[PDB]
Amino acid sequence: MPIIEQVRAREILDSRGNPTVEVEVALIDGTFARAAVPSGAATGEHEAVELRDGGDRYGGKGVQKAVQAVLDEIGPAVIGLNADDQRLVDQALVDLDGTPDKSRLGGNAILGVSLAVAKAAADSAELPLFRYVGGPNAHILPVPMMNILNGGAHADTAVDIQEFMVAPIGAPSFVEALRWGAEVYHALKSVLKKEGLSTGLGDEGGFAPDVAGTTAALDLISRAIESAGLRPGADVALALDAAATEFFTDGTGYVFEGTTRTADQMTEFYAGLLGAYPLVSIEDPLSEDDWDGWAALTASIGDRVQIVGDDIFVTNPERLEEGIERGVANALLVKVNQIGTLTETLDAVTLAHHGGYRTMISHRSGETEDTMIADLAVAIGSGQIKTGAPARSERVAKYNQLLRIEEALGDAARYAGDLAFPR
Amino acid sequence: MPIIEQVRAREILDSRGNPTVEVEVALIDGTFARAAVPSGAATGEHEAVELRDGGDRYGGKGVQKAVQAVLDEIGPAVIGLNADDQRLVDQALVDLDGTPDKSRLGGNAILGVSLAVAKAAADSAELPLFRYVGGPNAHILPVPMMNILNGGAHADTAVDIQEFMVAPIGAPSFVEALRWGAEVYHALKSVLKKEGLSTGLGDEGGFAPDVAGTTAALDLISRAIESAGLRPGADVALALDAAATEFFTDGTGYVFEGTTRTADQMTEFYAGLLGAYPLVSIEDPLSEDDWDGWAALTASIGDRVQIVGDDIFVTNPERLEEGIERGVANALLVKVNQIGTLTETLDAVTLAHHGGYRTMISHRSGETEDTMIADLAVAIGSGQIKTGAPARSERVAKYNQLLRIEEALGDAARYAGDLAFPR
Amino acid sequence: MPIIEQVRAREILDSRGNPTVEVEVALIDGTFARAAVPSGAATGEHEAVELRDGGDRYGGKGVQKAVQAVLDEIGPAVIGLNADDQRLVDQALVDLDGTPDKSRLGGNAILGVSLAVAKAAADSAELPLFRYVGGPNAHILPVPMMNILNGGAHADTAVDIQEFMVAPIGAPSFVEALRWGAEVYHALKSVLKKEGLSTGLGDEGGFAPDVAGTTAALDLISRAIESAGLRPGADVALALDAAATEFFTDGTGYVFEGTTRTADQMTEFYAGLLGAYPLVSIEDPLSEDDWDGWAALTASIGDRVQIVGDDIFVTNPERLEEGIERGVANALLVKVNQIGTLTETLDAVTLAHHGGYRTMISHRSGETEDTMIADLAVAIGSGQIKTGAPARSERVAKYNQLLRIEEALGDAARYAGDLAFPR
Amino acid sequence: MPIIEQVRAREILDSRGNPTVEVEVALIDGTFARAAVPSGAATGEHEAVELRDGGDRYGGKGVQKAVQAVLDEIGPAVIGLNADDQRLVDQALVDLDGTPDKSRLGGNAILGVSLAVAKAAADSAELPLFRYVGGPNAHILPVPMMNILNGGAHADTAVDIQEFMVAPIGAPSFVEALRWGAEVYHALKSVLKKEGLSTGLGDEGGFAPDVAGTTAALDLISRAIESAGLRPGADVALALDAAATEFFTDGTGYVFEGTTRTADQMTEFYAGLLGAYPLVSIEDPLSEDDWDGWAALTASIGDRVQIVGDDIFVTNPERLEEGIERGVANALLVKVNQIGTLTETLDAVTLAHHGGYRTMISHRSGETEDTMIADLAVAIGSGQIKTGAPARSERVAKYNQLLRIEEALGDAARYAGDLAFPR
Ligand SMILES: O=C(O)[C@@H](CO)OP(=O)(O)O
Ligand SMILES: O=C(O)[C@@H](CO)OP(=O)(O)O
Ligand SMILES: O=C(O)[C@@H](CO)OP(=O)(O)O
Ligand SMILES: O=C(O)[C@@H](CO)OP(=O)(O)O
Ligand SMILES: [Mg+2]
Ligand SMILES: [Mg+2]
Ligand SMILES: [Mg+2]
Ligand SMILES: [Mg+2]
Repeated sequence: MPIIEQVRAREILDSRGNPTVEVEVALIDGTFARAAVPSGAATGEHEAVELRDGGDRYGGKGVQKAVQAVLDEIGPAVIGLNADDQRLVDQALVDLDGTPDKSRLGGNAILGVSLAVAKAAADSAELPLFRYVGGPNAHILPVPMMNILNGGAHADTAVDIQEFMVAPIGAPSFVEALRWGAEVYHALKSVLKKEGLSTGLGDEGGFAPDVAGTTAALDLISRAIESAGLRPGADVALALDAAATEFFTDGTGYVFEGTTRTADQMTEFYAGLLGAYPLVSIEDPLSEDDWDGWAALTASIGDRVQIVGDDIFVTNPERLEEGIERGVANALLVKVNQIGTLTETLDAVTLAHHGGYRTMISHRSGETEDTMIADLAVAIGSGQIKTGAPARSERVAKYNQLLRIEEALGDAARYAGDLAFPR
Repeated sequence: MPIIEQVRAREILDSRGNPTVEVEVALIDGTFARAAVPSGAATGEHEAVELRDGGDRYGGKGVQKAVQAVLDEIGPAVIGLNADDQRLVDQALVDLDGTPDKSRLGGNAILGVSLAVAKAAADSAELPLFRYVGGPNAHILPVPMMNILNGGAHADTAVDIQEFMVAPIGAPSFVEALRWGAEVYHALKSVLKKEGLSTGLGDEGGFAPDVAGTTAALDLISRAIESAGLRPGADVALALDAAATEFFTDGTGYVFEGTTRTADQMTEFYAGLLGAYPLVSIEDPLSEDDWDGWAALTASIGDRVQIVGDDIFVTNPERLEEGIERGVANALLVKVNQIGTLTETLDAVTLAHHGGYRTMISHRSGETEDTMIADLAVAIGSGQIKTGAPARSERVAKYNQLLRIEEALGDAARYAGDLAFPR
Repeated sequence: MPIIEQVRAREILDSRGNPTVEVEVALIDGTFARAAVPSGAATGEHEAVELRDGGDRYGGKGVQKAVQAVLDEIGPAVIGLNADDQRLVDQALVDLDGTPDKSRLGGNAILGVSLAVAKAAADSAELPLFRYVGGPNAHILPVPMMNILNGGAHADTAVDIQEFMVAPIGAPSFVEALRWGAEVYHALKSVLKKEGLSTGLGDEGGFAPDVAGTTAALDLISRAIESAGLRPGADVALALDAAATEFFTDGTGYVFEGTTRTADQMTEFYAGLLGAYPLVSIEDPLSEDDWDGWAALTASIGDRVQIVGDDIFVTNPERLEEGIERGVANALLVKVNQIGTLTETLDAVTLAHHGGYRTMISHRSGETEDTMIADLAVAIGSGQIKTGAPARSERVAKYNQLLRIEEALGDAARYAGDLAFPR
Repeated sequence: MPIIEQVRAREILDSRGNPTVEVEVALIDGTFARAAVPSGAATGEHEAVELRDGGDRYGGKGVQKAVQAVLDEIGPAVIGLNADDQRLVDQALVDLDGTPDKSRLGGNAILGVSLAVAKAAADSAELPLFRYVGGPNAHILPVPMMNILNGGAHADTAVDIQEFMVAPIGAPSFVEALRWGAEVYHALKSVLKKEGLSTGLGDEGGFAPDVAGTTAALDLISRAIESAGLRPGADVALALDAAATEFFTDGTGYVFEGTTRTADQMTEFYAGLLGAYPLVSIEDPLSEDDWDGWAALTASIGDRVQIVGDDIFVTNPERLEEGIERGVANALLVKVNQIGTLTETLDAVTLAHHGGYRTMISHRSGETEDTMIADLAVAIGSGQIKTGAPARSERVAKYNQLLRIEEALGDAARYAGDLAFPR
């Protein structure tokens, strides 16, 4: 039987070189699964507490504290439970911690176990992770949202918008879809060389040049698309993570490209681009708690584009429900480590999906070699994934895993294609 | 490995005493699963072709024809395939048949194999059917929609509306929820005795008295609710399957309670009841192809009540998509045998769920001892099921299986309760 | 038994976003191993032929050609052989190709199989890859040579020397050793910020600022070491890959920092630094075929520093033997993909090790999520590894795997420390 | 799993008829391995303490004392440990003893367990001992150094030099190599008969005639080579173990063939022979602690011949390191029982091999039916073995095991041939 028999945990380095939690689970039937926990550069206020060691080591960013929680407290608590009772294991961890924000054991320890338990469950079931999580109907390969020009907090550059990504919605398959993104990325490299701009990479592996403004970046991407013999829009669409939390002052407003601006001021600018450019998606265009601004933007342009809530929802059913009720955004960015457990994440997906909202499975600035979200994207049938550029193997590894799932699925597999966005 | 090794099929009797298809699947690892196929009394035009033998036997309702298709054609075609590649097995069956409406091998043969393969997959995975189909997050026990007064085609009575059902939305758990329905049903029995009306059962095990009109029935149910020491609405809500296809004349209109009436005429009457009674759901209030009428009813009262499409969608993504586009209804009645495969069914659920529509897993007038839909309701997290009265074990068996799933889930389990209907 | 039963191969993306070969091997005992093949940005002339597709796809850098070789030719050839007869499998592949430079099937296909077969062997033996390859005595954790400032071909910058790396020789353990490098890297980030220089990353995840000269870079690294509260030399030493092939003109000489210079000219400059800075290692200081220059440099400063042959030996026993005979260099850079097989690599290690030469296991500019070389470094007991910065998970993943091996080894484990370099 | 479950030990007779330690190890997975411990006639001062019983039995040479140590102390200490964690098991034994020279439990008990554990590890891994110890690259069959004329302490004759051996360096394979030695040995038998000299065997199974001097012996061997239709040098080379410890007086000098002589006196004589005869190797030409003499001999003739350290290094990394530093000898004679553990032995090999020194795996005057060193020679890829004459099955058994390894390896196998000695 798949009965949890051993829970070990160790400290490893994420893609930025910062420590994080890796968890290992053994079942009485000799199953061995391993899950590693990502970390965002700038984390939203309402995220689950990341338990850091503090002090001298790794500039206080150590997670030995979180590792001992797993060995000392969680292991003893879940050992004896059944690995395929995810909700019961997840509820035990949540109850063991006993805090709203998972501040006792840490979301990074809690999730470490949540994910490792899920992988062990699927190995023991002799099912690939996407098939076990999403059932036998898991088959929709997602549109890669590939962040090829990096700004905001993932770059030490003076670019305001955090992510500029390409969406090969026109591709007939994932294998072609991934080729297109790759081929556009390499094109952009040459474009940036031609214009004498920087090709040093940011955190998610996009190029980090000191472009003048938002227009200028999108123009360079469009060039790159065309240079790669693809048509902007129909073949390859555009997307943003504005991340307007990281350039919003509590109460005051948004300090954005010279002029400190209102949500309505901003809302006009975003509408402008929908005109100029082939944008299918805009994420965190306004601040985490600027609830008024989002409703107006959503009311204004929601018919015309996909609006993705990241820091406003922090993958939280509580925050998401308020959103749905107030008609804030049409899509949820899904980040396991924001909420802290797999079941809390899927509850969030389920709420969004039942509320007619789309979902986009997301990585963090600090990723590991873990490919968990690759399977999660297909399992939940989101048809959209944001796991960074076609550069840096903490991003690429997910795309490689998506290739494998597509292979495994054979004729069963369908690429979400342009069906991901009605508008 | 879970590789299909043997496919046998035989003819059995459904709950009406009519033959139907039962399928058995063996995997190379010695897994043995069995699935039986239901049949509706009056089937919608756009349903999958049920392959009947014709001739003298069982008044032409034999399925020996369909049984040989399984032995002779399907067995040889799927043997060697992997049981947990549901979509690949389902696609092979669909391609082998090679017709739009599954008229070659018959939906009843095709589905027989589709479901048996799915059950074998789950046994081999050592997972309960709901866990394998819906993943580890399957936990939402559905609200039983219990049809305790039978009219229309399930009764040889002069009652116009086909189904009158009770919805114990107020119950804290499924185990209590099922008790309430049972206790209300037995109360209604005594009420009908008191009023000297009939307690002979219809097809779905509801009482089939010759009540004057629609009002009169709902009044008797309300009595019964109150007599059982429960509060109508808050504890126990009301629901209908109008089945207005079975009393609509192509082009003319709806011959309903004396007066042949327009969709707008009808629409006024339905709105009337929402006022008089605590209705959470109304199903097939207008005809299968009366596309104009549904839009007006949906526009009119859709804010005020759940509108369920049965014969208008026949569990067909094609028909459902047109509905969503034309804003026809807010919920899909899910019937595996209308569409013909498990994967086609789940595609339909997925379309509805992504379009912000609710889903209600449904039985047929002709049911078997099969409890498949009990698991399917929890797997898809619909939170609503219509599997008939708390009488006749072709209905009860599903409720017994729902009790078992609730047990298995323990603290994980949550009863959909009043969360199934916002309004 | 561990008898090769299935060989599958697919095309994936390396860390630059370029396609490469991934191979999967199944044994009759149901073992499943996967190995992925790296690729260097600028490859030495004498490396094994990388079989590229050419044409439009991935700017001609596709490897579908190589994938079919595996499926069509290699699979049929090795299936039936014993996975733990590495030399026999490797010899079969070499003979099947039948060319000096592996130009028929491609080193990238050949090696794909060589490595996958080795991993399957170790799984079947129930041994970690390092234990199976290096026997029960494999225990020496290597000194991480961490390339934290990137120039040459891994950067679109005007820096002449390709790699600037830090060597935490003073650390008591790998776990501390990796912390030091990480902590120094993050320090350098802050230093570069302070000096207003670029922190956009190069191919191996080092910072790619447009530093004036070689001195200036080494000075910034030393700052960073000191800023991290470690002592340059005793705690953290310095190392270079000059990669003088990529700035040498056939017959003419080396175009290096303004002045086109002789091997003797260069040799004086390198000796200068040994004075100024705490350098333990200098790699490819002169050109691949500049055999005369290396002897003089080796004669001149070989007593004073470790000289590492990369492109001069291309992991080739043939090239290495000439070197040993002519007393060219004191160390071999080991790259599996230069030579094409695991056994050819180990022959090369064995020649070097028996000739009193040290060995440094190396990655490529294009790496995958594969951690194979992490195990290989410990198995061969080199005590030195170059797998890039503590940034980008195609580098970090190896360091994470080295942490795991150190854990597994417990008290058995010894960190090579300052014992890696006598001088 | 390969977890040590039982350690039994018993007293057996070596090839001289003296008791020694035999150890048996059982793993929880029902693996059964047996290792027997050799003993040298005259042991170097710096060897590990051989724990002898003393008293009446076997003239005090009993090892019941050592057997009880295994049963009473070591068994309980290592039971529960993992057999393939050699270094951890070896370190436990070393720590349990807790003395520099293994004088508490005895090297003969300690090693008994060290070797038995290693064999059990390899059985459980389902790998031949050479493959498990040396990894998949173990393939180099060693040159047999066959001691066919015995003097010194292995003979009750008046011959000064201890070993006169033949080296079939010219052979194309081990199977031919062993034939040549055998055929030369039988030839020497006939030569000795012709000259009316003795053919009674010494301890290692070489002929023990009372030859006049060192020249006279080498002349008889050369005759024998030629009589066997092989060419001295190119086909069959010559080698000595001078064993100058057993004819050196502390402080005074070496009493050798009439004249008590200086290290420089001796050094001239050895140089003389290199001229007269085809010698590839000379072992313990000077005394164990005569550190000055070895440096001069090594400086003098080290370019011209292989110098093997036996009693000077006693297979001790400590003693070997001093040697390497002082440039004493170019090769290490490897004897497991001198150092006391397999891991301490391999550390010694590793030091020598990384210092550019060759290694020769050696037996003892007192050998058992054990063939362990046959595998060890191939695992460490020494390409040289000294396991005595082609007579007496305590020698021959090793050659028979080398034949089997060569068979197993097939085309993988390479005979070290004349590649063992550059000079
Ligand atoms: O803004 C976001 O969506 C994420 C990137 O996936 O940012 P961070 O990981 O820094 O929280
Ligand atoms: O109208 C319906 O929903 C069904 C009852 O489940 O009717 P029939 O089975 O007769 O098609
Ligand atoms: O020069 C080197 O050693 C390598 C980096 O490991 O370079 P490339 O991978 O580009 O050949
Ligand atoms: O001198 C030696 O090398 C050995 C023989 O292998 O001698 P003894 O076994 O007597 O120590
Ligand atoms: Mg954001
Ligand atoms: Mg109906
Ligand atoms: Mg180089
Ligand atoms: Mg000796």
